[PDB]
Formats: sequence, C-alpha cells, structure tokens
Amino acid sequence: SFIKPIYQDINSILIGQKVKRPAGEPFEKLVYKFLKENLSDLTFKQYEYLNDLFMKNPAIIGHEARYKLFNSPTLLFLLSRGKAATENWSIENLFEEKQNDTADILLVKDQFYELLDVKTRNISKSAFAPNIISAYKLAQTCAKMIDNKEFDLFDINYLEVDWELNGDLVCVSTSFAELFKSEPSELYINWAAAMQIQFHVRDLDQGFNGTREEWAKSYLKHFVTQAEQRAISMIDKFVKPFKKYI
Amino acid sequence: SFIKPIYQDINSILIGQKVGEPFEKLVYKFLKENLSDLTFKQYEYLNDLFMKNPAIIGHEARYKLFNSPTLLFLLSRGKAATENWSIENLFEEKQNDTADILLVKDQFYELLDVKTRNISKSAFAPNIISAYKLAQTCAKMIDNKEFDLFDINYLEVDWELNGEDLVCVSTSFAELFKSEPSELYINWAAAMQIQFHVRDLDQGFNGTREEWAKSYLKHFVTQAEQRAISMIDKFVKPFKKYI
DNA sequence: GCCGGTCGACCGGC
DNA sequence: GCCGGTCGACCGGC
Ligand SMILES: [Ca+2]
Ligand SMILES: [Ca+2]
Ligand code: NA
Repeated sequence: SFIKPIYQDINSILIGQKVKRPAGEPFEKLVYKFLKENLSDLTFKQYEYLNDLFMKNPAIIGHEARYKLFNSPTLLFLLSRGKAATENWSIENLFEEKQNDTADILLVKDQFYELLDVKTRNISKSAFAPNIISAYKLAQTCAKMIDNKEFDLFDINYLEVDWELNGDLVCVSTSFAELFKSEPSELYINWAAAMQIQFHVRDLDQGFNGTREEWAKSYLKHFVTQAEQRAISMIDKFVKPFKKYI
Repeated sequence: SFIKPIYQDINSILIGQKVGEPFEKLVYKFLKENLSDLTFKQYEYLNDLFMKNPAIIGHEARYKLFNSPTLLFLLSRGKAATENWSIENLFEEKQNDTADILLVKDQFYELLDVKTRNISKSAFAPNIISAYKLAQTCAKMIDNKEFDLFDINYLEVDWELNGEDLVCVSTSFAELFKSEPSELYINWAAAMQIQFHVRDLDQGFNGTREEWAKSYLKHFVTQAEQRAISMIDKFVKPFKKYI
C-alpha cells in the first residue's frame, strides 16, 4: 500500500473537511485531490489511468492492440473498458467516469498497483454495511491470479470516510483496510445485493497470515461454498413460500 | 390509472425542458399543478395519513390506518419510524421507497414510478421493482382478496445532453398489471429486479388481476428455480478446479 | 447481535 | 437479438 505511509495526514486532513449538500460521494473528490497533492505521480482516476496509457501509445489503435498494452490478463480484467469503447477511444474522445468501474483511485508505482475504493458513510443514519466489491468479480479475479500466477501485482484497499449532517456535510472520522489482508472465509457475500461482499471497513479484520496465492485459493473455496448454499436457500425462500398459490 | 386519460397532456409539455437525471421532480409538478388533490410523493402521503389522524399513536395502531395488508406492505415505513412519527418529526424521502409518486382518489391507489433513461448512452433496461417484493405483493393480493385497490404504472422519461443541460427527448407509459407476467425479465443479480424499458413493455394482458397474480407467481417460482441452477453452472462448475 | 433486501440506473459479450 | 453483471450505499425484523 502506497497510502498507509501517510494515512495519518489523510486521516487528520479529511477529518474536519466539509462539502455542500443536496450521498457523501463527493468526499472522494477530496481524497483524490489530497492524494493528488502528496502522491502526484501515483494517483489516477481509473479512467484517467486508461487515458494516459492510451495517449502514451497513439499508434496502438484498435481494441485488441490496446488490450495487449496492459501486460497483465488480470489488471486487464479489472481496469479495462469494453471492446467497442476501447475501439473508439481517442484523444478527442477520452474515457469519462463510469458508475461501474472497479476502483475510485489508482496508486501505482514501479508497476505495482493499489486499487482504492472509497466507501462513504452516513453514521448518523443507520448502519448498513454497503456493497464493497462483487463477489463474482473477486472470484474471476482470483482465478486469473492463479492461472497467470500474478500473485505480487496489486492489492484492493478501502478507505472509509465517516461523516454526518451539520446544517453542509462533514467527515467526523475515517477508517482504512486491506482486502487481501483479511480472512477470505469470513467475508460476507450478499447475493441479492448484486452479489456484493459487504462490510464496514472499520470492522474488517487484518489477521490474515499466508501467501497471496493461498488467499485466492481460500477465497475461491468460500465463494463456491456460499454459492452452493445460496442455490439451495432459494428453494426455501423463493419457491416454497409461493408453491401454494399454484 | 388516473394518468392514462391525461397522458397526451403530460407528454406534450415534458418534451423540451431540462434539468442520473431526476426529471422525476419535473413530472410531479405537472401532476401537482393539474391534479393537486390526488398527487403525493409517497412519504408526503404518509404525513397526510398520519396528520389526519392525530388520535392514533404507536405503530401497531397506526398501521390500521392503511386498512390493507397489501398497501400496508407496499407503503408502510415500519415499526420504529412509524412509532416515532409526529408533526415535529415528519417522514422525508427514503431511497428504499416503492413509489416515486402516488395518485389516490376514491380509495384507489395508483403507484407511479418514473424511469429516467439516458437515451444517448445505452439501451440498458433499469431495475423496475424487485421481483420478490412483487411476489409478496401478489401473495397478499391473493390472500386478502384485494384485486381492485392499486395499480403499478411506469412512465419512462428519455433524455440527452444536447446542450448545457440534459433535455427530455420523449416519454412512454405502461401498466405493470397489463403486461404479460411470464414475459417479465427478472435480473436476479441486480437486486432480484424486474428489468425493462417502459416503451418495450407488453401491454396485451386480458385476464383478471387475480389471474395475473397467479401467473406472475408461477413465473417467479419457475425463474427462482432456474437461477439456483444457473448459480451452480456459473459460480461453481467454473471454479471447483481451483480447490 | 444477526442477517439480507431495495432503490437508482448503467454496457457489453457473442 | 438475447442476456445479465456492477457500482452506489442504504433498514429493519426477531
Ligand atoms: Ca466508492
Ligand atoms: Ca424512479
Ligand atoms: Na422501481
């Protein structure tokens, strides 16, 4: 992680900070801005990242060509836009943001990538652990890590930003965590909720003590297990209760 | 539908005015200017139903005000929020709310939900309403035998950024309970949500509401079964080889 | 404490 | 044409 080193300054900086008001999504703008002010050469929005990468090789055109530019089936898988969209990319037609992009920020250096996703959170309101990342996307991710044996390329990390309403919104606190540093098997997969791993960064454990490859293998086990179970529970929850009306 | 008659009226004005989109607010206005009398935001309606009965208090009691195991289900905000309600502590908008707009007149409820559709970006049908919520609804409907109480209608609002702002391009209007059930797409991963564009929605169903519920339920059961099988093939067969 | 449903609308593979 | 996964968080029942 490139950002733990200065997490305290981030912490201190953000705590206090305020934003306008019509959820606290725009708090991420500040993270990016701050990160942009103390890690300039490592910080990109994910679209911003693709852009630079496609600008650096203006001759490489066409999506299959541009895809080769990643040098990593896995990173290829997490950061890249679609074929047509890769096809039609151009200096006059840059990538813009996209709800469904994996990361909110990339910190990259010496060909190591940190994918930062910023979970905002209204602590005054209830406490509903939010979507973290797709369980299925995380699974395909692991398969690739083994299949290409890319176990020392990137990490997925989270920066919670707590805030509350005050006349203006203001961050009262923040947490930070590392995905690949948590227990694969304790991860809560919410299937209906777009199959999203769900937790509060605050409460995420970091006691994991094995290799990255092991982690992938343990996650894939958890996933498959929960997948089998879910298939079964659907009969109970979704069929059984309604057979009677037929 | 208290909308269908004046659909022409609505449509006409909608096209050409500007403002994720949120013309949802726009339309409300029209319906308020022209129907201020049976036009509520869902939550607004609730303050009204609660303001108009200052005697009844606590939740157990306040739900009787719905006089409907079904509307209750679809409209209620739930024990604690309801218990804690009072004129100095009114409901606000809740992301979770079933409806965007509510037209109720002579004890018939029209549950309206607009769908904004960036018509320039993609043809990605949006979530229309959780299929499982709907199941529960149909079940209640059946049970409590209340087929002539409420409609769930949609009104699409297309748009593009042809200018400094967005801009409505055109609209559409369908009725969930006029569609063929067995035909509705249930995207399980997407919050178990029925997905469609209003413009493409079949409106050719000619049975009883009782029939519609019975058919929709069969469709749900069938589709819940295939999804469970889909999971094995999609999220189990392909990864077993890594363990 | 524990658990999992809902709104919102969004591409892109073949 | 046919399909369906993804980000965003967010509530209440026992
Ligand atoms: Ca985020
Ligand atoms: Ca809506
Ligand atoms: Na809906």
